[PDB]
Amino acid sequence: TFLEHMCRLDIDSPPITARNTGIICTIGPASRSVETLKEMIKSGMNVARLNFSHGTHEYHAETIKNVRTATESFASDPILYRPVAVALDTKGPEIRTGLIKGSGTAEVELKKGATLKITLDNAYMEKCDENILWLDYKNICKVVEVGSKIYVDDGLISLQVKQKGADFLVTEVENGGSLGSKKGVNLPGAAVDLPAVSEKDIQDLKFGVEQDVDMVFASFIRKASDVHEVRKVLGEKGKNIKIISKIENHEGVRRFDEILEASDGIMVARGDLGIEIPAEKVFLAQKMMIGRCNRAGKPVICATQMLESMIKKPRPTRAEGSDVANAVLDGADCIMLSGETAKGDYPLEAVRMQHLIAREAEAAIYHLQLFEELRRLAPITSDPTEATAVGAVEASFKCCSGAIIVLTKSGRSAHQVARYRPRAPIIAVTRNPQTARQAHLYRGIFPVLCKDPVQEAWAEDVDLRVNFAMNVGKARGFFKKGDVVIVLTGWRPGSGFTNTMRVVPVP
Amino acid sequence: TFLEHMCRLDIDSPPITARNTGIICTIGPASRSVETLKEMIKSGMNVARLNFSHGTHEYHAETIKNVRTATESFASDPILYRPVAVALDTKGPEIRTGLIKGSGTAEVELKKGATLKITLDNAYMEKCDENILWLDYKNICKVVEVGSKIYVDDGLISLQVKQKGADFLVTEVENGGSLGSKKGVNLPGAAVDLPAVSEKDIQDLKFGVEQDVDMVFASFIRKASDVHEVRKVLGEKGKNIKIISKIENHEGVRRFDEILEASDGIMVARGDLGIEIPAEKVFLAQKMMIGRCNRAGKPVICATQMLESMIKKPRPTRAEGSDVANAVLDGADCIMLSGETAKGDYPLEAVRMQHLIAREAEAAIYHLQLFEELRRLAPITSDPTEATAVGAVEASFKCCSGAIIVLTKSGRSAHQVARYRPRAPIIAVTRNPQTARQAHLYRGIFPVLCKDPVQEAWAEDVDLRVNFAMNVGKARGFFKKGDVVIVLTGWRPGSGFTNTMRVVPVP
Amino acid sequence: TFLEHMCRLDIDSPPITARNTGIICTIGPASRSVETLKEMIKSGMNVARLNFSHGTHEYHAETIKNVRTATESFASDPILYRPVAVALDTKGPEIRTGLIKGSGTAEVELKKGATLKITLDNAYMEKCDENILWLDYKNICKVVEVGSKIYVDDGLISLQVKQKGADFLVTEVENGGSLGSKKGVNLPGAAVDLPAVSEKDIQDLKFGVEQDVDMVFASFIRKASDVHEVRKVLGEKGKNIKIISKIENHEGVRRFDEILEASDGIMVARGDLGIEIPAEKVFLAQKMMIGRCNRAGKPVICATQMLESMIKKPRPTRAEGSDVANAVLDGADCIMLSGETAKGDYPLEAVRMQHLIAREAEAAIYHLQLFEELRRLAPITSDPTEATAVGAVEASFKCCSGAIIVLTKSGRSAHQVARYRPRAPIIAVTRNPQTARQAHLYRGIFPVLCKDPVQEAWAEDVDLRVNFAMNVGKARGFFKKGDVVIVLTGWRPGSGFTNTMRVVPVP
Amino acid sequence: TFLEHMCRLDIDSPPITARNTGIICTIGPASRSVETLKEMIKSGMNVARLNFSHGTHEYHAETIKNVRTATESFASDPILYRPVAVALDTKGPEIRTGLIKGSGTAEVELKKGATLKITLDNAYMEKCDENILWLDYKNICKVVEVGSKIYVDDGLISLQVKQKGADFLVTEVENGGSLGSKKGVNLPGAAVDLPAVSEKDIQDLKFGVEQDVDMVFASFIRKASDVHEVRKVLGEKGKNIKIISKIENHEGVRRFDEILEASDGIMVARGDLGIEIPAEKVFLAQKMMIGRCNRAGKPVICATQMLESMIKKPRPTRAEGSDVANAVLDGADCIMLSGETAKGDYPLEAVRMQHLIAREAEAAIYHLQLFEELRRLAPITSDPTEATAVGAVEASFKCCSGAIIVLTKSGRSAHQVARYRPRAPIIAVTRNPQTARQAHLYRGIFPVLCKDPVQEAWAEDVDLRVNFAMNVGKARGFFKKGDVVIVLTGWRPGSGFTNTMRVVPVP
Repeated sequence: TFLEHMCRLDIDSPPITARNTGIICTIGPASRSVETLKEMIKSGMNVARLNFSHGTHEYHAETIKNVRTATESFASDPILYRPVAVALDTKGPEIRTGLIKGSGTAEVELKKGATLKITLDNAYMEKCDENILWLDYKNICKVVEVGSKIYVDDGLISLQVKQKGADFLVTEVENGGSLGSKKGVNLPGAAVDLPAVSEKDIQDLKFGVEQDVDMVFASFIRKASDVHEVRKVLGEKGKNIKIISKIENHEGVRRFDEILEASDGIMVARGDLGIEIPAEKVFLAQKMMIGRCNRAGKPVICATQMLESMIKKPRPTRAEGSDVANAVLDGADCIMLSGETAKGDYPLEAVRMQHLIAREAEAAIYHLQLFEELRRLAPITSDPTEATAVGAVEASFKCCSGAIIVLTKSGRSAHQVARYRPRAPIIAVTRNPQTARQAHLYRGIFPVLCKDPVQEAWAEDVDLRVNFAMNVGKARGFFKKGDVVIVLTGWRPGSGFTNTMRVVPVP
Repeated sequence: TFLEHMCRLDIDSPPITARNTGIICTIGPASRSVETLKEMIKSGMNVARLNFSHGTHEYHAETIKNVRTATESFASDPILYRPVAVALDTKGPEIRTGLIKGSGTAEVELKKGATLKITLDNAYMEKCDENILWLDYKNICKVVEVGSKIYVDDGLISLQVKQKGADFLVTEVENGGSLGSKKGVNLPGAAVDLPAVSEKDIQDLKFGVEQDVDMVFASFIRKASDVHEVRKVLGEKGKNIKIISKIENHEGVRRFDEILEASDGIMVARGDLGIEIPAEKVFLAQKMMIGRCNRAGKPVICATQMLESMIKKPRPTRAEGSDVANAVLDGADCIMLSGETAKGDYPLEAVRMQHLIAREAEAAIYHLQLFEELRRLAPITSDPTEATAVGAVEASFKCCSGAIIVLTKSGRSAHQVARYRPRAPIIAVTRNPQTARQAHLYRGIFPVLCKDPVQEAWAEDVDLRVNFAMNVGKARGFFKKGDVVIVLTGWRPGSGFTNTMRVVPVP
Repeated sequence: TFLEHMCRLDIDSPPITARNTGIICTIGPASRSVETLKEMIKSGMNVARLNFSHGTHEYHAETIKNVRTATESFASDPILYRPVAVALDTKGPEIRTGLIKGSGTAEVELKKGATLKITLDNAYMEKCDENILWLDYKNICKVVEVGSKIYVDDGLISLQVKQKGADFLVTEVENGGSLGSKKGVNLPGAAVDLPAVSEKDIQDLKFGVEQDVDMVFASFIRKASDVHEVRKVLGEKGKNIKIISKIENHEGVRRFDEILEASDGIMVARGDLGIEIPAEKVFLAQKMMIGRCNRAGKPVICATQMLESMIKKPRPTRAEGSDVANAVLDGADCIMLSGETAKGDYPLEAVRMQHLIAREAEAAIYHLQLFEELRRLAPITSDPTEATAVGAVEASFKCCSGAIIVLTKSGRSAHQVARYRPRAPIIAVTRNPQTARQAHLYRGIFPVLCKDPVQEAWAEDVDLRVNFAMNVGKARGFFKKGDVVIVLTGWRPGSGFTNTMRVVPVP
Repeated sequence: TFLEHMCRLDIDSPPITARNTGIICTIGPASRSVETLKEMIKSGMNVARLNFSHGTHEYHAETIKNVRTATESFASDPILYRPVAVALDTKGPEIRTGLIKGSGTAEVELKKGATLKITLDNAYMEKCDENILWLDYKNICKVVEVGSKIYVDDGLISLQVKQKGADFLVTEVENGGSLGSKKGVNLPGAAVDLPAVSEKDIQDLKFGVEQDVDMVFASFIRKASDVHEVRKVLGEKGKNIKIISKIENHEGVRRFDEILEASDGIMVARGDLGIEIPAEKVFLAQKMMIGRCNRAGKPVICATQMLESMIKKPRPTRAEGSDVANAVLDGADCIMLSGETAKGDYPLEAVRMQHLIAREAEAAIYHLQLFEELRRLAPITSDPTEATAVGAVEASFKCCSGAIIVLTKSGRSAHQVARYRPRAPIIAVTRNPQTARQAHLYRGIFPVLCKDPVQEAWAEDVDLRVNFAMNVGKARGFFKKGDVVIVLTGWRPGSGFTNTMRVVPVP
């Protein structure tokens, strides 16, 4: 009984299992130094997120350089080295207002009920007033109708369409407040037809490919074709880069299935969604998307103001503490920190609290129960790897194994085991550096980069990689000698196929 | 399947059922006027909470007066009138520091690692320094041990016990920051032996009895005897006043069962708990207590910074939106707003968002599933009312009734039906004004105060009260003519017993 | 866990609940005397079955007379009197062979592989040989095809269609054995188009109406229209007579749903079905039909050689003991004894063993579990009686009531409660003698015929009938003073509606 | 839903899976010829049971010789050859009466209520009368008490203890009937202390060892020590012989757990149990023991008059058809035929019907559901083989494999997979002839004896045995090329350990 499960939760019983959820940290002026980055990695950071909404390429190249400098600082000890991925989060397509009467700093607020006209006439670009407002979205009138709502400046200001002019709109200020220059606009429920990527996104994406980033968090994704566009721009040289689509508006939620199908992962951007749809429905959207991603076996990331308050506070608010725990309880693969680590004054404490909350939340989940539903909703397959994966997870529960060791080149086999959410951690051993880093996208996977040189005979090379995982598992305290672990590898060498599962006692 | 349930959640499908969770609003200078109170009642406020940590009796008497003035403003229409309860939240027992070197405003912050001594020698009362700190808890040394942790000023500052002097303690400043005068102290994990109520609490409680308040939110409850003390002080004249115990520390959580047994309800004070125990474990404590209260059939309240941000913002943060939704999804009977309605600048919007989030969260709960566990965990009874209650809930699901109408004097019968969490709303018809107000403590109960005069014959009086509920249900849109509703009353008059259930079509 | 349930079964723990399954006994020369009938009633017989395949009307009228003489022998004590129904089981439509070479006693067996022709030429009526066989089914050739199978003499002999002549058929004797005169023929899988009733059935049915029988077990039912025909023949004066359709062949099973819809009940005739379809599939057909009848809430009867062996043996075989127990475990409403009570030498022991097996089997069923599925498969209703019925059953489980007392005129309300299979017995109090007798068709219903005179005021008459049930429940040991019982009656008198449930302690 | 499962059963949909339940046939004068034995093997017989209650050693040696002659008749085709086991069923310990007045044929029946004395005085051995009855159980008086019941001649006659003399007993004939000479006696509920084996059993068991039988069905087992005794007698040379304990009386059921623990398997002897305990409780005992055996993973056999009627009838009764189906539905590993194949006139038809009923019953079982309970009740293990076994079963369901191929020497690994009841058949490949034969005791195991010569390299020998199973699976129609199968073998050669599972497509 679930209710009976809740009743049995105990705060006095320390979490036993390791923290399965990945932690993604936005890097900025307050966590940019190799020094701080080293600590953040020790504190649990698995992915470094660079927010391209701001900063120059040279600025970001140096951030990435420092991240790799700090990461390789631990390579002298292969057994403890933790791969650290680099994520590029695009500024993305957006609608900005013009400049209010000359200068930008100048603000012209207006009272509710008042009238306000939205003009596409470029003549009013740098001359916006409490009576006339210029926007850079040229199809604004075609995707909106009389009665539509329009938010200005991150939803701070609200408006409602009364009459649809030709190249303009007349609206009543439902809300109010200080209106500034070049502010972001949102069209709740409207099918915005802006290109999938902006011209700035294009160059940033190209930069990402040359910087060899592991994933891209693509903004404002609202249809499959938007994902394809992002994919096309990354091109042949960026084909292995994971594309995580950020669901930020109503159309994105409505066409979520086709978007998920086309993506490698998903990110619930509660911040923008909170503007785009009724704030009271965001928790529903988040839970729906996490659930579908878990069902599909694709990574899902939760972020957008998790532990915000921790900018100048030692500990998080109660709402934030609850939010991170429930996100992981919902089934999120990774939790992301923004601002709290990019700016703030407590970047380290923020990462540590994130880690603590996650492991507590994970200890409070009924793993066997979560797995039964996954296998239940999962269909009959003819793919031997899928069958091997489910059998390994089951065998793992039966002997309460210290881990499921998975040898993988591309990471696929490890991902297949991860979708079934075993309780035991998944130690994915690979010689591919990129696979090691990208693995953090999947909950429960603990990637380890095997340094040792390949062995002539495939059989010996397999034992070498398996024993490496064994030492890692021992070192990290996942298990010890005498315990039992599950191992997934292949039957023969040059044929490729993870269809072999072995139950082996730890040396 | 739960995962399958998550996958099916839809933000485009409006919530059908009414908002079952009660809304409690802290009243202060920003929501104290009869004018604003009238609006707050229309916006969903079921309970008015007065925070006695501040304000004079005369100040509170006027607040209560205005609340009743606004509430009775709607009595001209019995069909729509909504009872509104008054809750008294005690300042409670606490540990305060002395005055730092003379004046209070004077602050003397200290760096981490630095040494700090805690003295009970009253000679240092108004002379606290970064080297000496006076506290008013005289048994401080007896309930603490070397290694213990001590928080100062709402946990902003941290310390750790090194050596236990006689009437003092030497500690290292684990944290740091500006230290002020007369600040609240917390002893995480320590069995504080302060009296159940302070001398200020005593007079406030007495005041509550003379003001005829409906419930008391008793602070710092950590054992059954503390509840009894509160009960003793309210005395004979305050015997019908509901005592809701606020769990605010580790001992409170450890002895939760005996506290729940002795209380009428429970309040999870996440704010104080966040200080008293590891912040990462608060979500666990909240979920455990809500679950046990649901199992016991006793009211459970969640509060302590729900929609805080809404002090000068139109909409809540994403973490807060998630927090309120998950609290109701956890099974909380009421959600409380503090600051957001007491101070803030958007008291009305805050109440409305609270209501919106709650009904969305309720529409997203599998009612039949929630009920099956309750009846399952519920034991075999010999009490006819309990059996009548379960049968009414079941019959309610079978015909998808528009409501379960319960005639009750003390409210008990309505509470018994509420514990089984039917989907249909419970219309509790009573002639007892206090019962009507106190009913809001229980999720799903919609109290209606019957004005009509008692009828000579009990049979006619029953039909009169049942028909009143029918008109209320129609008026509020719970159901309409031709629908079916469940009615719970008694077999005979002067014998008292709600053991009769009828399934009746709506007139 | 079901497997865990099996593991916990204990033969050393006496059955607590009463025997819910009805017992139907075929009456014949060995159980026809008022003397033996009195004992059989004391031993558990609820229904007396007269097999009209044999015997004259005068012979049956006397049997019925004796049954009523024995039944009324117990009317001097209303509290213990047990209604006893009379069932008329029709000979039904059938295909008979002619007379083999002159006389009937003459048998002409044939060896397998041998050739045999089936002729419709009446010229061979009384001249059947191992080479020519006459049958009275004139459409035999139209409903059969080359390759079809034909059984002769209760399936003892088998044949297979080779060539379809004009008014005859040539077939190979797949089996073999002694062939007699005027033997019953079966056409497995063939859509036999014989009239729904034979001319003998017609007169027998008419006789049943004038004898005021309670139910009719209609033979060879294979389509809805067959049921209607039976209904039409019983006419206006036999409209209250329950029609139980006997599923005896493949078409009957294929069109079971439409037959169930049209019938009042169902009887699985394993004997004939064993011939009509592959013997190895009969257990499947029985379980399917019992399940669908339980789902539909319609009576289902299992018979056809239950405790056969008990013709000259003190105790039943092991296969028979298993068969009766599993039939009740499957959900059968009644179990029928044929031959064992009609002929045999141990009619009394047979009835007693039947009763013993049934109560043991019932004690071994998880009642709450059986009920949950019923309510689950049961749809949302708008019928108040259905809702009242489910709520009464639920309340019954909650207080582990000694019984659910149902006041009913037609018996409908009692039937509605019976479909939900409560653990507590259902005491159906009625003043209608026929309702009392027919109630035995439903498992769990204990009918009691109230003798007392109707009371002027409806309220007093209700209490009179409820108290009668109370005394009956006490007398029969279902419960005692201080226990709790569920009572189902109506709100008002001349309006008719069992929508009122009360939980009352036993006086 | 189970009820919903019953409703969906269809007699028109042919069973897809193969017949998993083993068939055991008693061999006698009517199935003793190599000719008939060849047919019986083709018809499904997996085990030949010799009933040692009758016949000489020379007689049985010839039966066994003929069984092996018929079995080896199919060895010319390794792909289709079916191992056939030989079972020795002991006469067992029993209580016999003396000779009635001189000769044995002489019978002296007595009427009920009459008095009858039981004497241990050997002087009355060959002089038994309706007044005096001699029994060979010398401790009869010590294990019985006043009021005890005593059955004579297979329960045909009943008696009840009135006064306990010194070396005799006085009893009233509760029943009645013809009393013969040297008849079997039963003491229901009495703790009979006869030795575990009789002197005849001892020699028969010795004979079994020299005849190299595969299993022994030990009679009258009622305590663990009885099993040990049987084990001791079989000695070192008979240590691999499987001991199946026959539960035949109340003490046997009461001490079932310790008996199961000590045994290799269990046989529910409904015939004797029907005498020893109330006939109405036998179905309960059978279901309990089958359930516990399934939980323990030990073979359970059901027999004692399954298809008895088929002595001179083409098809079985309806009660018998139901009995065999329900026994398999209960979870029995094997069903046994006695008399129907030993004597009868339709030994072949009996075996075929047995096979048909079993596969129909198996097609009607929810395999996945049956497996979930087994794994649920199954505890956490540290044994890699157990974990490998569960993972193989799970992987089997995931890809709906055509079979689980298990390489085994002793058969243990195959047994471990069998306890989890996969839907796919288990092809146990072994080079040990005895293992192949004994495997039939476990439901779902299809043993195949690999003839091919061992290969130098273990890796090649494994592929050779796996490919043999593949050809067998294809030949028998379990699966075909392109399908997927699960394979269980070991990691390395001379280390022994079935901890390796592979999912492989069929060649």
